[PDB]
Amino acid sequence: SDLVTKFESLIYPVSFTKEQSAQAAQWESVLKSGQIQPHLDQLNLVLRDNTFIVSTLYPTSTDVHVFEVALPLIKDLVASSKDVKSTYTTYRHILRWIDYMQNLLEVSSTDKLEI
Repeated sequence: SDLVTKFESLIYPVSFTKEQSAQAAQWESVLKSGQIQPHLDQLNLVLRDNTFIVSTLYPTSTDVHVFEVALPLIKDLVASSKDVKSTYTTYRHILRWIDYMQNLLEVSSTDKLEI
């Protein structure tokens, strides 16, 4: 009970690399500084070639944390978009991952995005 909360407060899969670790820290830093928007293009390029943000076989808390910020942001960019198709084309790989993550996390009708 005490043990468990302590356990789950411990350290990331054991095959996690130094690079995966640094990239998780880096995204957490962009989240903390509120710079996800100027990092969207990069997020999109990462997801082009990687199923999940830090190249895992399952989503990590890094996926979840970035998603919380990126979902309403992308929803907003579509809303404000001068041409929606151009917007969809510009963030294809984020949209793919948004579709995955919002289903995984059983997201609300009304906060969910189209697709």
